[PDB]
Amino acid sequence: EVLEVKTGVDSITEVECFLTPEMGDPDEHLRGFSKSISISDTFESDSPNKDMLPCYSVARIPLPNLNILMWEAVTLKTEVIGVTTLMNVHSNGQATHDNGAAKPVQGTSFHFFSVGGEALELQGVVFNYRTTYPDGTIFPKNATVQSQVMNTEHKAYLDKNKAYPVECWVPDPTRNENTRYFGTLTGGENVPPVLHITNTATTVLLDEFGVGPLCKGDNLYLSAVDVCGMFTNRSGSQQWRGLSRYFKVQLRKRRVK
Amino acid sequence: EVLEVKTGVDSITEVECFLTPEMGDPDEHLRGFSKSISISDTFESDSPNKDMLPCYSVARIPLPNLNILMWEAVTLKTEVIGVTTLMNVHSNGQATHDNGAAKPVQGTSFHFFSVGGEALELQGVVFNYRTTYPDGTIFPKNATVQSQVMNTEHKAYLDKNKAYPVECWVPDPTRNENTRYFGTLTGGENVPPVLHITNTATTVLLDEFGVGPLCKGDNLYLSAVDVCGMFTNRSGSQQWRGLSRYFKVQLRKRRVK
Amino acid sequence: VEVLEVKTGVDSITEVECFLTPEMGDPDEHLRGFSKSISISDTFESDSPNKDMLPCYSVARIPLPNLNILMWEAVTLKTEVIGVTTLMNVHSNGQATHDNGAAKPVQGTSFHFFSVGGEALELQGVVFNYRTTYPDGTIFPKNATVQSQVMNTEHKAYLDKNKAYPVECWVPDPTRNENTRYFGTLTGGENVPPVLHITNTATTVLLDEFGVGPLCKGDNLYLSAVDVCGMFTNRSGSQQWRGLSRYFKVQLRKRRVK
Amino acid sequence: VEVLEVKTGVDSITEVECFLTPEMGDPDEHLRGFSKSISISDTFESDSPNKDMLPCYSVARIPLPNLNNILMWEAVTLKTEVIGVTTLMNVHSNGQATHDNGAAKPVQGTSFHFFSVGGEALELQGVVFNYRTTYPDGTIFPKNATVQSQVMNTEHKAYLDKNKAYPVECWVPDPTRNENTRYFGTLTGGENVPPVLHITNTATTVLLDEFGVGPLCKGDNLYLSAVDVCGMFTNRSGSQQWRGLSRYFKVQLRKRRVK
Amino acid sequence: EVLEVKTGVDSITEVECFLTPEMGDPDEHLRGFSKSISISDTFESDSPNKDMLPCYSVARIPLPNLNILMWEAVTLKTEVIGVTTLMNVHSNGQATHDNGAAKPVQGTSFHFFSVGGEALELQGVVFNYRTTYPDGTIFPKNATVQSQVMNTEHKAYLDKNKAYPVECWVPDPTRNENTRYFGTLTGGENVPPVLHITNTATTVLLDEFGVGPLCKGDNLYLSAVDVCGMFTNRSGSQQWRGLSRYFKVQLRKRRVK
Ligand SMILES: [K+]
Ligand SMILES: [K+]
Ligand SMILES: [K+]
Ligand SMILES: [K+]
Ligand SMILES: [K+]
Repeated sequence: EVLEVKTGVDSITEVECFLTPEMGDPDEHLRGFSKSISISDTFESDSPNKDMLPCYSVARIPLPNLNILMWEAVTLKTEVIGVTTLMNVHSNGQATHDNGAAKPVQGTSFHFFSVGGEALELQGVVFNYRTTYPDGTIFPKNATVQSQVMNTEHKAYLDKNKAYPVECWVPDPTRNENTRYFGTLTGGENVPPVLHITNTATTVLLDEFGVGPLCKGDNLYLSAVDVCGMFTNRSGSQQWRGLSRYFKVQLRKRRVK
Repeated sequence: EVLEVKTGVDSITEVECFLTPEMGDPDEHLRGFSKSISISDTFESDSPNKDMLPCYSVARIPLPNLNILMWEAVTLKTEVIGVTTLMNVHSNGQATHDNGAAKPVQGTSFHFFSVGGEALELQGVVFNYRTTYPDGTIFPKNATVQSQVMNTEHKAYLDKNKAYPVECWVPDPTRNENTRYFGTLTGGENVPPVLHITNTATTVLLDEFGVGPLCKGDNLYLSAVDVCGMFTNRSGSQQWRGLSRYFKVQLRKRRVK
Repeated sequence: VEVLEVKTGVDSITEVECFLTPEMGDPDEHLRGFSKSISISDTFESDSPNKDMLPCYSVARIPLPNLNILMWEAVTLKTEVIGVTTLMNVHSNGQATHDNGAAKPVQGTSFHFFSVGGEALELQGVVFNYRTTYPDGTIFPKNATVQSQVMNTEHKAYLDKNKAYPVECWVPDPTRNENTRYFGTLTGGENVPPVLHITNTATTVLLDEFGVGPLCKGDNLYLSAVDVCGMFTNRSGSQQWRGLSRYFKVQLRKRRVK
Repeated sequence: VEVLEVKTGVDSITEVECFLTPEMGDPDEHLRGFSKSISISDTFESDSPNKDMLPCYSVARIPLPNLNNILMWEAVTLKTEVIGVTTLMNVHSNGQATHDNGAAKPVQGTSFHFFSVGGEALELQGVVFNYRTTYPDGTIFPKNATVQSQVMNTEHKAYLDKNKAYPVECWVPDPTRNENTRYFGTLTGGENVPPVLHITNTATTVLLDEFGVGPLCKGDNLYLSAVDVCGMFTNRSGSQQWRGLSRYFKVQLRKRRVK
Repeated sequence: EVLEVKTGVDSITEVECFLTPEMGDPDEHLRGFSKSISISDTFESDSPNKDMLPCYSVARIPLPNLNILMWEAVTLKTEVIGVTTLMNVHSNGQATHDNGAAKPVQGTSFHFFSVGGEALELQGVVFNYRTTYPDGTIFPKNATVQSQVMNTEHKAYLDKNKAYPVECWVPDPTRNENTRYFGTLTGGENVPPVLHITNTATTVLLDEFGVGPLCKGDNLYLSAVDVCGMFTNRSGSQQWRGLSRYFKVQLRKRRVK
């Protein structure tokens, strides 16, 4: 039972932070990148290296202690940080043609963010059920061929940063009543990134009943993926490249029964 | 004669489910994929195997037993499940260029969904009237050259899963008064998938008179196609890849005369 | 004519539902919905396309319930391209995209066009190349000059015959068509992907800025269409236009006029 | 100019309907609507395009019913359309096959679709890709160009006051002027970009500013301007020519009293 | 405390100007272009010359002295100047194919503008932390591998024209309360420019409380980047090409406490 919003100067708070991308970080110089992408010969032999696998980002943000009142998330401003880095087409890249600049970051992207009053709820789905996910990651267990389309056994919480690979988990549309999530997968090997920035855009997080995510235990959960595409090295080897995401959330106190 | 909506706590219900894709499933490891695509050498000799043909998906969901009242479908939330699986560019694929990642799923897609109070009504249309559709599928019978543009003999109901090939049937626009349907064919051999996910988007199913689909015999019909594109293996052979679709439908009791 | 009040009551509304088949050229008994393979002339001077290679506009004249002054006024339209999923047949006599791949799908230049009017669609002729010889059996801009490549006001016609007016040399005349509503999109490029949407939830309102729809002269409704979806490439590389049928549902009401 | 009330009554409205032909260069007696085939200089300093290779702005000055209280015709709405979009379906004439046995490559690549309605000539600012480009006799071009002309040289001010004379590539609408004109344009670059051309008789553009006032026609003349470079046509040899189309305009005007 | 707006003839003013692009200007004939782009052999050896690096544009515009009253920026009209120069495909470019016209300007673009009552606040982010930025530029200092995703040390003000390289700075979303900024990075090596011009479009600069940027010390700050793409010359070498941006801003006097 959601009751009235509290008013007064004391009745609002805001959270501001950024989430770093978790692309794999294959050495001490390659934060924000994955390891070079290799191709297994068969579905059966697919055994991706941990450093080759982008993972979901998550932060649990403690809010001011309330107690029954709960913090309600009302608005979000969000932004991908560092979009102009993609203008570095002069570093270790592959010339597009003789004497040309380096091919820029392009290809498959996944841009995703969520705000909730509890951990994002995940459903596991795998491209290839015979993929062996590596030690150090949290992945769909006991996968069967049905896991390639929908296996309801694969339920998890996004409760650990740099652990849940992007490719084998999505938000669970059968749950997540207390989260708002948004994402876009743009495929193709050459697809161009299109990255917009502005400080004038706000997303309202209220549902159809005028209620936003309610923060259980006075914690706010923010999640993100910003795989921007792949960087191609001079040899032609490709690595995922990601960027950080800014969040600013405005919250208000709501009485509940 | 549609009369008033019933109110009270007892007067609403919801259906939540998913429909798996039916892409052909050529072996025990390839759920969600078709058989590799082969090309006939003439129009006359076109004779696709069943496991090479994506089919429409359908589920008929029983609703709480009534009785006249009928359940009226009012809103829909829907989502393609497992969009991030398309980031697996590391297995059984063909490098985009020397030393690159595997070419991702791309090319022709068809994303389609419908919600109705009875089976989706279909009209048959064929690319090539001399195509021999295989045993175990339901296809336009007695096809003539006119069937390549419009032959009104080809009427059917989507009343069996894993049976009506996508390529030879479409929703019948002369019927379907009691269904709401939505589809997009995106062609081209290289077209990139663009897949959005969110739990914040609702489609209203009411017609211009404020009336949604009315569920005959207390059954709700959900139909879907989500052919995402084709997967290319190292040799260049291509197979369709599909994903499951989530549905959540809100219904209310309506009195009719 | 002064437009006066709309008539009401059960008897005052009617609806037309039909489909228009595409007229792509139909080069043999097996190839309804396709054109003949496209050949390229050596020079502008020698351009002489065969009739079976030229998509034409589709038109249907639909008789309405007899009136009488009352006229039927067309108010709304639902329309849809029929058979969009046929483009998923990439296993039939096509050219593989690469070694061992599926066939190249239908793609490239498309023209999707529809109109609803109370009289024939009015056409203006414009030619890519004024030296093109349009074939016997078509209706085309006559006495074409070099100015016909940009605008020659002599080239006026009515879309009054099916499978006769080639798409490439006629467009709706923007100086006329007061009693028609028309809509079209040319999407060019040899590789451009079709994007075809279907739904039974979309309605176009046909009323002008004064609240008046097309008024059906002689109790006839005119429907016109083109749905050239792109080109099909066969094994040899030869290309043919492929078209699809278009569904129309029009709601009409009786309107009194002076 | 104080803008006062609109006149009403049957006498107080008029309309202009016309078309503007494209001015692509017209290199011979058979090639109206096309430019000469494009050739490329070997250095910036030797860029010297021939007039027939250069698309120019189109303009028409349309006399209105004579009015002279001071009354002026006020342009209120516009309907506009590119004429002949389906000509781009001729892929069977003197073209270059896309692949063995294929149809001809259609018109594609860089396009500029532009139109304006004003109560006086469109005001232009000159900007050049390369300041050492020598524009040819019979065109009007930025004079005394310097290297700063490649980004902004305020000396280069002109009026679009002559048809088939102002090359498209070295002039744009001057955003520091044009108070009495409404203009709209889109440059879509790339050598392979597909034309996307929409036609309909159901679309109207309102020409009123934020104060409810449309272009006011000085001396009872209405100025219409356009460019509709649709892309390039590729001949069998590979040589490329710009192809343009005409533009239809219908403008509704009303009488407005001014002080 | 923002109080009432002043009214009357004297209470408004406007700024109209243009900002030239700062692409590098490698010689006396190449204003608006960068130096040809060269590619470093390794990430470690990336050492771009200043004339190869586009920089942010900025103008500080003095307003009529007020003193408490401040000028408040309310509306913006803006336009890229010279869009039709991209139609010069006859000036030492590289033919698209034998006998063809020159390839036009295409590939990565960044179009950005801002209006504020103080300098644009910047956050440094680098593609490659081992890039050595050149003398004469202002760049992220003490860069570490963390600078590739987010290093909060890299804070700056856009306070000097032709000095802050585009590729290593973005607007800081954690600041800029008194600025409105808007930008789009469109990547890919072949992406077509799409440039719209009109004198009929206005952007409102008021925030959700009805308050525009407030001009501290009676100065208005305008900033821009309009990298349109790369020009490829006959040799295959590629250079950035930029264009100027027009600004017209309307301001009103606002009382504050
Ligand atoms: K494995
Ligand atoms: K057969
Ligand atoms: K001829
Ligand atoms: K010169
Ligand atoms: K270095």
